[PDB]
Amino acid sequence: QNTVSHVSAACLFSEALHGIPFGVKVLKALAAANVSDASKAREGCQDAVRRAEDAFSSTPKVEEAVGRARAALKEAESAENAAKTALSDVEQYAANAPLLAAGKTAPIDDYLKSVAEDNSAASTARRIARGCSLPNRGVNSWVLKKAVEFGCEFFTGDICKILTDGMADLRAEYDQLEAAVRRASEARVAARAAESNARKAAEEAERTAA
Repeated sequence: QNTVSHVSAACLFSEALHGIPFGVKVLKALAAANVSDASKAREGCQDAVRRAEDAFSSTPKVEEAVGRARAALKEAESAENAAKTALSDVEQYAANAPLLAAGKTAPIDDYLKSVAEDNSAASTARRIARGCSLPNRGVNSWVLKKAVEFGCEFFTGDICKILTDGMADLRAEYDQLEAAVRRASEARVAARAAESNARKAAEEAERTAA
């Protein structure tokens, strides 16, 4: 089982697994940035509430605007906390997935060396095997799915079974990681949407008081 297609499949899988440590670092940073931005949005809501309160001091006619600002702050506070909870999830899954991936590289890389060093193997098969040392920093759940799919397309069913059964945990953890990252991003968008309403309330209050 050392045709060009077998080796191509194995190489994609190896570079995917070696890429995992790099990918998780990027995701953790995305989620952390999302929290930072969510907190900044909540701070902006706090400012908007202060502004509206001050306008209200001069003008009872902006009472509703203070209310809208306060409600928006409450929403931003909830979104901020949602972002922070999502970051904590990311951190857990980002610690878990690399442990699982690192433990799957040795058998794949042994296979690749076995072709690289096999004088009975076709030229291009050996070339691909020997050059297979570039981690795929773009790895994600989609790449891991394709990796399993290619293995199953080209290797025998017994190997497909071992590959499928054996990758399920990692793929589940990486899925959880991606979902947590999405939750962090959505929370940040929600926080900023609250701040937009808060700011519009403050702006209205100030116009009315003027």
